[PDB]
Amino acid sequence: SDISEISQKLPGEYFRYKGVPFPVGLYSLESISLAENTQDVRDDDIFIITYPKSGTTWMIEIICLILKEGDPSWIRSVPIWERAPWCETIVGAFSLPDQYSPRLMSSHLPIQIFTKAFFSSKAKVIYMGRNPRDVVVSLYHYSKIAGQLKDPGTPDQFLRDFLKGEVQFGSWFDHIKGWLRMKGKDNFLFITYEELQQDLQGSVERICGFLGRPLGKEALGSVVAHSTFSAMKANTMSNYTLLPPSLLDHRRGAFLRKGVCGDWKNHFTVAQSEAFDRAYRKQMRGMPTFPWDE
Ligand SMILES: Nc1ncnc2c1ncn2[C@@H]1O[C@H](COP(=O)(O)O)[C@@H](OP(=O)(O)O)[C@H]1O
Ligand SMILES: CC(=O)[C@H]1CC[C@H]2[C@@H]3CC=C4C[C@@H](O)CC[C@]4(C)[C@H]3CC[C@]12C
Ligand code: NA
Repeated sequence: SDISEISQKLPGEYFRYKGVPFPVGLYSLESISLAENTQDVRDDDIFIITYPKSGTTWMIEIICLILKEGDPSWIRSVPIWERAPWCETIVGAFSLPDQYSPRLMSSHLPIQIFTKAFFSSKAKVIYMGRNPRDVVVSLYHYSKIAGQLKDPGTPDQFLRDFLKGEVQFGSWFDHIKGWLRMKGKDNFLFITYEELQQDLQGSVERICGFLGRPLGKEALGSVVAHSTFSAMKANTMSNYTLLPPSLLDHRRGAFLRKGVCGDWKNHFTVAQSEAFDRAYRKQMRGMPTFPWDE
């Protein structure tokens, strides 16, 4: 009833924190500032960082499974947003009592705003990226049913806003370019939605190594089985169907929409695709090659 009241008051608008757009209602100057300036970063803390709609939910479920060594009990009985709380939200992981030994947290904050005390910590970060074209599409549909987000408008107008960073959490380009500046540190891992799609078991093993949490063939296969799109779409605790209708309109759509790579080709017209490549080419001039670069 506390979250139900809040959800019904969501305006579907934005406000700015240090030049970056944040959805009104689920975030505030205070909540963001807290996550940015807190000193409570621990050596064994684990952070999942992503630009919205890059497959955060996927990574979160994978690690929740890894932590319990393949046992689905925790993901079956505890809602996902409670198993890996968000740093910047009004009710963040930093404004809640210690309820888990190794803390698992999530964030969409770009590097210049993410918890500053992190740079001198031993805490671990897994940054996940996805083809920005599929990100646009996923974000377009999600916005129509997401209470905190304003309506997208036309596919074409929404695409222009995306390219100019006129969306929640700012520019995708700046987001990923900034975070890749951590590449090289041993407490930072960069992985992509595309890699998990290509070889989920392989990706899971890499994440186990990175976290220092090896798994037997059994637990491994379990993490994989329960991390699959179909399995997660059917898990009431992970698929978001428990949220208030005003926060997420279950009646009109689902958080786990399609779960594939390439759905952008069914939404971008050729002209929009060409305009996107021009923007990408100019913004990603010196960047390394990514799986989504064809
Ligand atoms: N286990 C899984 N396998 C594949 N895609 C998954 C997934 N869990 C979530 N996703 C996809 O990740 C996107 C949500 O991203 P995020 O969690 O960062 O908000 C959605 O993309 P689509 O809208 O393309 O289906 C969703 O379906
Ligand atoms: C504070 C609170 O009640 C929690 C419970 C459900 C949580 C939401 C559940 C899922 C998401 C998706 C994520 O990409 C951004 C934040 C957001 C939108 C959470 C914000 C904080 C919420 C609203
Ligand atoms: Na909306």
